[PDB]
Amino acid sequence: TINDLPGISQTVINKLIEAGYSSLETLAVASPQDLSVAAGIPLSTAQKIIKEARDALDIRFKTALEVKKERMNVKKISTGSQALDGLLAGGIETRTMTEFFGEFGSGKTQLCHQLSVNVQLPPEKGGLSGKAVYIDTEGTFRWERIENMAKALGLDIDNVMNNIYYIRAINTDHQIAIVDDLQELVSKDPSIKLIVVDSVTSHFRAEYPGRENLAVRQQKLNKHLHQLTRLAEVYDIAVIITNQVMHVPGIRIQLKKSRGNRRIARVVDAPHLPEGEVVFALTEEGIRDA
Amino acid sequence: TINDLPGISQTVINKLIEAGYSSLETLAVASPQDLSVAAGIPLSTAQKIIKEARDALDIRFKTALEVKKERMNVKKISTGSQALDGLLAGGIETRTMTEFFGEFGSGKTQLCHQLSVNVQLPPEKGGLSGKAVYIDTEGTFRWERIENMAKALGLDIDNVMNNIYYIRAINTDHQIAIVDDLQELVSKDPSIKLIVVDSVTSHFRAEYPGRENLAVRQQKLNKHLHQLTRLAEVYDIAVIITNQVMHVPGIRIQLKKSRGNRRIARVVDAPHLPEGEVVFALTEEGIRDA
Repeated sequence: TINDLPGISQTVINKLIEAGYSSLETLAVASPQDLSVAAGIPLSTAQKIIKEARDALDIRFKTALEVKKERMNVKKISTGSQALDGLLAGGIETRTMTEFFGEFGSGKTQLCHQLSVNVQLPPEKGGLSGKAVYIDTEGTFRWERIENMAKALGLDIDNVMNNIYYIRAINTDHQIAIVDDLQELVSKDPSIKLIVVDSVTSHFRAEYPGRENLAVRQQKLNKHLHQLTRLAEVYDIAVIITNQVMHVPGIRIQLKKSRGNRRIARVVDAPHLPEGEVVFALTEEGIRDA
Repeated sequence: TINDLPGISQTVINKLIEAGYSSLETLAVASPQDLSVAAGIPLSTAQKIIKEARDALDIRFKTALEVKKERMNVKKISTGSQALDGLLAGGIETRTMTEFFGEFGSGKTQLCHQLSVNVQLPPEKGGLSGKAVYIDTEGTFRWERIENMAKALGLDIDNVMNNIYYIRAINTDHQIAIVDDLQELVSKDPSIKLIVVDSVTSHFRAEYPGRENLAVRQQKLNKHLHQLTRLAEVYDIAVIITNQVMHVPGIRIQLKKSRGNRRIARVVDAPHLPEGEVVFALTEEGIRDA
C-alpha cells in the first residue's frame, strides 16, 4: 500500500518492502536512523519517507495557497453530491480511471448518468464544459434518467442528450473494439472529456465463466482496462467504469445500500484519497446529498 | 425578546406579537396612541411598554475618549460592514464562539471568507494581525473569493492565501478528529487568531438520520462544540461556526435574505450585544454595507 509515495524511486520502494516495511503505518511509527540503516536509503531519504508516511495517515492542514494551486492545476467532475465530492477530493478526475463497484442499484448507474450530464456544466459548477461517451454493456442507459437530471439542472434536454455519444457493446470483442476506436473518436471530437463503461466485466464473465476461465478473464480484462487507462492519461479525460459485485490502478470506490433512498460511499484503492466513508442519496434530480 | 418584559401580562405580550411588534427595538420607537390602537392595549399600558422597550436595549452615551480606550482595550475583527460591526459592537470577539445561521445564501459563508481575510490586517485596519483556519465541511470554500477580497482590500493576494490554513471534513469522525488536532495546531502556530467551521452540523444531520442514534449525535456534537469553545477561551482565539437551516454558542447571529443582494442580520442571542437587527450586502469586494 506504499507504492504510492510522493516523489519516491522504485528502487527504494523495493528496498523498503525488503526491509520489512510493507504498509505506510509501519513506516510512520519508524525512526529515520532505523529505516535508514535497515534498507540503505540515505538518512535524508529515510526521513522523507517517514514524513510522507504520516501525511497520508495523519491530519495536516494545507494552506489556502496550495489549495489554489491544485484547484486550478488539475480538474475534476462533480457527482452532484457535495459529500461524495469530498470523498473524491473534488470529484471524478481526468487522466484517471475511477471505478464504482457495488451490488445492483447501489448507485453505480445513476452516478454514470449523473456524470454524463454534470460533465457538460462549466468548471464553475463542477463541470469541464465537455461531452461524455457512454458505453452501454448490458443495456442500462435510460434517457428518462438524463432528462430528469437535465431538468433538475434546468438544461436543454435535447441538447444535453446530444452531448452524450452513446453506443451498445454487445459482446467482449465489440467492447474491446469500440474502446479501440475511442482514440479516433476523441481526435475527431476533442470536446469529449468523459468515457463511461457500465458493467465492464459483464461480457468477460459471460463469455469466460468459471474459475476454469478466471485466469485469462482478468487477463483479457486487464488489457482492456489498460487500454482505457492509457486513453485517459494521453487525452487528459476522465474514465469511469462500473463493476457489479455482491489490480488495475485508478480509484476504486465501493457503493452500498442504506435505507431505501440512501447510499454509502467508501474508498477502497486510491493514493491521493483519504479513506473513510460518506453517505449520499439517489433522488429524482439525481445523485445528490441526504 | 419581549416575552421577558418588565411586569407584563402574557395575554398582552400576545396582542403585541399578534400586531407584529416582535422585536423590542420596534416597540422602543413606537407611538403610545399608534400602539394603543394596534393591540387595543390601553395608552397607560402601551406607554408603560414603550418606555420599558427602550430601557431594554439601554443606550449609553460615552465620551469619544472612553470609546477610543475600549476600542483598543478589546481587539475585535471587523466584517467589512460597519453596520454588522455595530450589531456586534466592534466585531467578532476572541475567546468566544460566534454562530451565524440561515438559509443557503444567507451570507454565512462569504462572511466566513471575509473574516479569514480581515483577521490578517492590523487592529487599526480592523484585524488582529493573525492567521485563519478554514474547516470546509461541505465544500463551500472558494479561492477566487479570498482573492477578490484580498484585492478589494489591496492585500498581497498570494500572502493572504498563505495565512489561511485549510482542510475539508468529509464526514463527522473526520470533522471531530480535525478539531481535536486543532489544539495542537495553535500551539504549533500561535499566529492563528481565527477558526472557522462551515456548517458544523452538516455531517451530523446526514449521518444520524431521523431521530435515532441521537443518543450520540447529541452527545458527540456537544463535546465537539464545547471543545471548540475551550479552544477559543484558552488560546485567546476567535471561533466561528456557521450552520445551514431552512445551548453553548456564545453569540448566535441569524442571517436572512432580502432583494438578491441585501441580507439581514439579527442578534438571536448573545449576552452583551444589543438585541435588534441590521442590513448589509454581498458585493464583489466582499461583505459591505448597502
